[PDB]
Amino acid sequence: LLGWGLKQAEEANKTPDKPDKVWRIQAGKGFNEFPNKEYDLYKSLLSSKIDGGWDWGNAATHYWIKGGQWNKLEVDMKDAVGTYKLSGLRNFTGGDLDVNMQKATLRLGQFNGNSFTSYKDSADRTTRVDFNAKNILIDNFLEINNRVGSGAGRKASSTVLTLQASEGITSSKNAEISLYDGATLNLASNSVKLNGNVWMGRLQYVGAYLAPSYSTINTSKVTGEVNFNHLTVGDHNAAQAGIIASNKTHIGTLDLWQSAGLNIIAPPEGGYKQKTEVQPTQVIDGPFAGGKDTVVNIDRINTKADGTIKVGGFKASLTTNAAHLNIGKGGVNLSNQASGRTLLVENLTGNITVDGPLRVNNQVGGYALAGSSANFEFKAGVDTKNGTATFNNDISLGRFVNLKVDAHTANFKGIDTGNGGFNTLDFSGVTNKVNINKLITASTNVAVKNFNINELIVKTNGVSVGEYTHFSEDIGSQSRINTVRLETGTRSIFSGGVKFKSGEKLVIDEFYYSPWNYFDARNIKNVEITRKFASSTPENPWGTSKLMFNNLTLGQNAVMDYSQFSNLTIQGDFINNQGTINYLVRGGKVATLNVGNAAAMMFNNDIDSATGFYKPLIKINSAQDLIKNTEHVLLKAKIIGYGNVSTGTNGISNVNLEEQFKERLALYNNNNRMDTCVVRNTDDIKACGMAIGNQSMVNNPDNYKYLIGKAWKNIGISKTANGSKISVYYLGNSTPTENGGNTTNLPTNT
Repeated sequence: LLGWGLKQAEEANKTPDKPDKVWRIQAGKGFNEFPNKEYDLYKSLLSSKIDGGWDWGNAATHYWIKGGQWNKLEVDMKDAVGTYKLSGLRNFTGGDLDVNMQKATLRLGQFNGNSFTSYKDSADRTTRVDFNAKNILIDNFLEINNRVGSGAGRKASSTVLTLQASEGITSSKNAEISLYDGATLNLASNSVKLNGNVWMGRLQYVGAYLAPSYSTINTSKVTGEVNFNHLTVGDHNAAQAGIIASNKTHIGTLDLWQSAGLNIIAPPEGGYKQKTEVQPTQVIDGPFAGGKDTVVNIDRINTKADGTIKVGGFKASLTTNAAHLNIGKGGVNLSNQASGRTLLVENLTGNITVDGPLRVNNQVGGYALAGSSANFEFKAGVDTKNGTATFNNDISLGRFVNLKVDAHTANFKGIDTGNGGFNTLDFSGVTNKVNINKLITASTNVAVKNFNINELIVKTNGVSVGEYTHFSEDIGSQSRINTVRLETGTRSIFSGGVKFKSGEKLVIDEFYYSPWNYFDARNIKNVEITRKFASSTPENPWGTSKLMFNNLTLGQNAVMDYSQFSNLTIQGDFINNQGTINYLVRGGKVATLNVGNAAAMMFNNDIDSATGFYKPLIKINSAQDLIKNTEHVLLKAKIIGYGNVSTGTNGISNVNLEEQFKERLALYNNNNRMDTCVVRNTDDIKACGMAIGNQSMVNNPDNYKYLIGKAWKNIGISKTANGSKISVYYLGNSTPTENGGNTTNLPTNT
């Protein structure tokens, strides 16, 4: 119940023991003159002062030093040369070796393993087994603080094993190091490279599923290259392992258990370092911050998961204070039983950089059942609050999976929740930015306070109801979406859709319509559109599209393609800047634009080189089937406040603003304008006569000289520009007179 940080800081600063009968052995002649001999260390040297035996009560074998388990043994070689091996010292209870072997290769396994254990006396002693070899070469299994026989008899207290090579501590492929509830392991070589299954935390007794089971591997002294290969924490219990690393730790596959933790600790910035009886000072450390150049390179994180069904999950977790935490191309697996398993890749004072696909039950899609909420969870820079959580690989989420990221800046490359649904894609802990690249949703519960998702596909979700993309908190004022693209829904019913809850502005740049999917824009008051705004099928749409807004404001050059197939509902002040709304008829009818409150429209002298005239402010294409002598409602309004960037038009003047509004509108037919016809040469007279349907100018283009440097309105088309209505009165496609009227000049603002 203490947790690992208390237990390690309590086991770190201890006096070794008080041993009586400190035996001493010095290797004399014979050893220091054969550099290749391949000795044996127990039988030729150590067996003088270590006796075997049997423990009455659960034995296989038994070992101690001499006269009980409270007797220190030194071995002082310091010049012996060869290769030594232990090869079978099993269930050593003993206490306080230190085999001192400079220039002597060791080998802790040959055809048989080793073990180093203590016994729970009334003194609760450790064993402090040390080695000081040149190479070590584990080469078969070694278990630290094991069970001696089977359960009964005397119990096992903590222990410490120290390995202190000066050239490397390697391991064979089948050499399973496995250290248990009290066990630690100090390494002090350079270039530790354990190629075998290191196993921190393991069932010490056969049924004790509720043991605490701490463990520690302290590779702090390693001046070289720490390199594990297959770390495996926890076995059917809630183990809390820990590694005190040395600011570069490449490990291979990591296999957490359901409820097993891990505390990889980087070094600090500058590196490490009757009668009243006063105990010595117990220095104890809280969670500090690693140095600048601390890296922890895990390359795969699996999770082994079977067993019970608890009221929650079990929350596998790992915790790091390094300045970086890279996760390699293997990605993240998560095995999921009936309840919802949970992973916490937490980083206290650093970053997180995942470079692999998030799997669950070892595939990329990875469905789950209803209660089984497979919950990924990432924490980048909790205690310094300036840590990014970059995902450089395209993640994909299936069904009942819930990513959440609580970082400073959560970059992404693409999130695809469109397959499964029911995804609580939380980001509420993110301080400012969430830079998603491409989001695909079906029924999601996105919670972002500030983002720029610069591409957004919104899928539908079949035929079910009550499921929709749902932004569940305040969008704020700095948000942005550079592309929304809805896709076509299902037949005759709104299954999918998007709705918001709060926020005030959302600078959308591009959009597409879709039949039977709704972009509900609840409670946001400045839904901005900056460029092109059309349908996903721009040639021939169909169906219904509830674009249930509450306000919008449209900037420069943003073409709209308003149709009868998208009831674009506005409850606020539709503010139109220099943006050309286009129309289409679909049977001669004109869909009105229902402004709720006010339609302020502000423009300028948008003179171009394409025409020489003002840019076409409102376009109505294909008005051939437009019903003549009939009011066509173009937009319902309440306040039309027109203006320019100055008081008067064409520079500065005192011209009223409502009359030139009929000049900039357009009625587009025969790939030309039936409203007016601004002419600068003789060739456009052909297309102009084809637009007005008159051959009287076609065969004789230069016969008419009222149109060079001039313009003319076709009379018989009337447009209202009063304070509350803009309408269409198509009543005549008249032939323009020569010198009678209905003619204007060029704008000429160049």
